[PDB]
Amino acid sequence: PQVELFVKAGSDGAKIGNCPFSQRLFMVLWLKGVTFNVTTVDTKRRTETVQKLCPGGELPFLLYGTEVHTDTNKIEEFLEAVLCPPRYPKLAALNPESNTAGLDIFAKFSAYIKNSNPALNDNLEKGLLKALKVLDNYLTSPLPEGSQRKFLDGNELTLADCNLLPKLHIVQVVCKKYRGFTIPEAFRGVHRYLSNAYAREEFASTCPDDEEIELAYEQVAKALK
Repeated sequence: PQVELFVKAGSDGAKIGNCPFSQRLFMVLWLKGVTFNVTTVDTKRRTETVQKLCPGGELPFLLYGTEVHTDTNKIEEFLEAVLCPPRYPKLAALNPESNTAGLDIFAKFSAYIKNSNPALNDNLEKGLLKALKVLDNYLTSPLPEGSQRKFLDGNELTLADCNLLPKLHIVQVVCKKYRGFTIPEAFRGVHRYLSNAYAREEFASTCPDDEEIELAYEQVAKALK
C-alpha cells in the first residue's frame, strides 16, 4: 500500500527542515527498502489537503494507503510490524540497552545550548561531556548478544541508530557553530560511530544541510555572555 511521509519544511518553505523525528522515520523507511514518498510542510502556509489530513498540525505524520498515522514512536512501531520479512528486514535492535544508550545526550545538549550564563555553562558542558562518555563506553564495550562494531547494536543499522544518529548530528552541528564545541577526540567510540554513520547514505543523505540546522537553532541557541 502507498506510503507517504509528511515532514517539516526548512527555511525556504520547501527543503526538508531540521527535525530529528522526520529524519528518524526517513531512515527507517529507507532501511526497510519500501517504496515511499515524502512531502514537506511549511507550518506557516500549509496546503488544503494537509490542513485536512492532519487537522492538529502534528509533524511528522504518515499516510499508509488512506490512513493517517501520527506520533513518531507509534509510526515507527507500525512500520517495524507491517514492513516485515521476508519482503523487508527487521530493524529492531537485539540488545535492549541499544535502545536507550545516548538518548539522554539530546536533552543535555538542549539545556546547554539554551543557557547563556557562563557560570552555569561550566556545569552543563560537563554534564554533556559526561553523557557523551557514557555513550562512548557503550560503543567500546562488547555487546552481550550478537568492541570494534560499527553501530549501536552490531554492524547493521537498527531502529536504535535511526533515533540517535539524527540527534547526535544536530548536537555536533549546533555545538560547533554556536559554541565552537566539538565532541572530544578522546571519545573514539563516539567518533568511529559517527564516521561509520556518515559513510552510510541512509544517514548522510537524510541530514538537512548544516545551514538549515544552524538556522533552526537561531532562536534557541544563545551565545555565552
